[PDB]
Amino acid sequence: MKMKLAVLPGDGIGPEVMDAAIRVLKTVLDNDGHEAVFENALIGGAAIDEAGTPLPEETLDICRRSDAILLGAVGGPKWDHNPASLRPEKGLLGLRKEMGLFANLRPVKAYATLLNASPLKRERVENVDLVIVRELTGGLYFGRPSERRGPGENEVVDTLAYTREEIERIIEKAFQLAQIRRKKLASVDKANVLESSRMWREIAEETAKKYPDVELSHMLVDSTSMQLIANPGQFDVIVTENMFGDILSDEASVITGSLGMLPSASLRSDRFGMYEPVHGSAPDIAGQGKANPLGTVLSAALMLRYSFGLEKEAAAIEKAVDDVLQDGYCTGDLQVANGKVVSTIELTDRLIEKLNN
Amino acid sequence: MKMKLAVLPGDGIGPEVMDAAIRVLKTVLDNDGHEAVFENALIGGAAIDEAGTPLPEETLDICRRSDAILLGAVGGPKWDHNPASLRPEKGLLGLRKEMGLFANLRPVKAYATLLNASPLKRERVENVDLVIVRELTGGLYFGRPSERRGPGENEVVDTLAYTREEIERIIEKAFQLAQIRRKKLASVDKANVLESSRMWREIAEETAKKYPDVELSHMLVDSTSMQLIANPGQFDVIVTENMFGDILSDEASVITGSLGMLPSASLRSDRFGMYEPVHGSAPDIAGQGKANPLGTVLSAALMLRYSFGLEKEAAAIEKAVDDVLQDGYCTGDLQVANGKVVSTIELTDRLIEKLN
Repeated sequence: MKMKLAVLPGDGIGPEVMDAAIRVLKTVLDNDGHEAVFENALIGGAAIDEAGTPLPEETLDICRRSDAILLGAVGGPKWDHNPASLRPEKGLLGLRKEMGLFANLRPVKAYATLLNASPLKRERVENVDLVIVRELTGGLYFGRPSERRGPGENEVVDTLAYTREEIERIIEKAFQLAQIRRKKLASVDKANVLESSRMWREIAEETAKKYPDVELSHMLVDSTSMQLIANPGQFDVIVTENMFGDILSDEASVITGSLGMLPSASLRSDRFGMYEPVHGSAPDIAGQGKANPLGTVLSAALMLRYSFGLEKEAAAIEKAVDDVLQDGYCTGDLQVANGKVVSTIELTDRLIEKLNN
Repeated sequence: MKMKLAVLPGDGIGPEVMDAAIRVLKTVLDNDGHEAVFENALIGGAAIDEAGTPLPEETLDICRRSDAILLGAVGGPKWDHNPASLRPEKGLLGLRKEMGLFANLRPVKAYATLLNASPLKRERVENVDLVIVRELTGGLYFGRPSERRGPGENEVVDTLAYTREEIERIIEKAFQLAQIRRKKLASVDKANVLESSRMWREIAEETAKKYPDVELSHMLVDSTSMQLIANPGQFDVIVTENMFGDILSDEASVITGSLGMLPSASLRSDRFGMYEPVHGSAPDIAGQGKANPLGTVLSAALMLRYSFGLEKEAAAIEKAVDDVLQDGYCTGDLQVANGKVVSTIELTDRLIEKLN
């Protein structure tokens, strides 16, 4: 019913696409009597310019108080001469850690008027409607030791380190997700070699008993690789570790041709999450009105669903987006069927129109 | 010239496909006085029966005295239910370990007749012609600690370990291969996070100096992932560590729609090498004259190219293969343009028939 959304526009096209999203968001909620509050906070270069830090204290306070957090994008050449800790990106990663977000969702859906842009033949990419869940916290990435020895640096090592809990929490959220979707989950691992994988597969099996309605299937990372190309239509929800997830996520991006309008979510154990578009800030297109708001809008859609259970409301936005693209409208970047180019503002106005239909 | 070759047909359709390779090989070699000395041996399940072990010491001696080793495939229902030590696969692993083969070279190229079947839109997959060189010896696959640490074993770890030499050799090999190809090497890693990758790139950069005529590029595994889909034609020779190469290899397998006629090869620091088709044993198919010999036949050509340097000879084989596929011929597994299914012996006959 009531919801306090933390809004963090950011840099570049960030604000543009955010306004577009908020508009769509507002209408949808209005149509069902929902009351929402939007507190705007700074992050990235903006925050740096106004508070010296890419992630000011006020912003954290707002986020902690909020039911969820909507983000645009951060980045720009103005801050590229600063040390890593004093750059846009840092504020983003910081915010993610402070909120304790471990799950990262990267949905990938096939849009009919976009199949011509798909690197694959229509027959395959057609029907693709999956979501990849990635472990953000642990993995081969943060695992120590990572060093050289020898002497003379003759030997080097990296460590894949996971705690039973880190694996439990993610596989749990994965199940809960597949449960509100087509109830099909694919635990991808390398259980044939990695011990961490063996632990993962065990826990997958265990958690399964708790969600008997969800079909658990086990796949080895390398097979999934081929399958994302020759049969991505089979996947509903895919759960996987950090390193493997990173890879698969990127692979799945290109398959539909919808890259550029891809949303994402970084969830945790409860109904809180940070939703933002995959695309960057693209400071070059700043102000010119070519900023593509579709990604951010679809993000707001994910928010409503995953953080508020507002399915009906979420589907509205998803349909609008689909229909408008079905009509051939885009801001210029997407290669929609029969090119009908409009501006950031218009494409938005269109989405709203379709909503009050 | 003369060339002693170990022939390990293996089991299943192994001996069927291995035949074709031998026939074709002879047809080609007898073009300019080439003494092809073949010496058959046992391995995998076959060996298990007539020797008790998946890898008979006799086979090793055979191998150790051969210029290169051709192989069919190993595996079967019969031996799959016995202990791990008496499983046919270990014979292969062992032999590879005994010969010290570290680099796994697995080529992927487009074949016009199969273009309709590719998962990628014609324009993308067309013209593809790359080779992925994967490191086999080290990495996260062979590295301890790899256990569940307490309390209550509620912690687990795996180790990615590499030695300066394991890396140096794989990269030098890669460079050398690029030099005989289009002179373009793509070193793939995760050098922004993995210290092993950081070291890998360093070494890759240093080796580049010794091969100034080869264009080196560094790509992150993940980018390389989407590139194999979006623009696979940009690659020539890709090189990377175990884990990464295992994945990428599999990814690139389907892109051209030729998985089933794809050959592989395991090499080491010298001209010696082991060549085998990527396909399994396929027991249920055994004897029915429907096994695809192309995969093994291509492996034979790779052998002539990488072990003996007989480029013109390898070229002829690959041409012959294309032409047969050009005429819409296969055994049923492939989906050629105007498809015509014939038997294994038949295709082979055509291959030879085209081979002259």
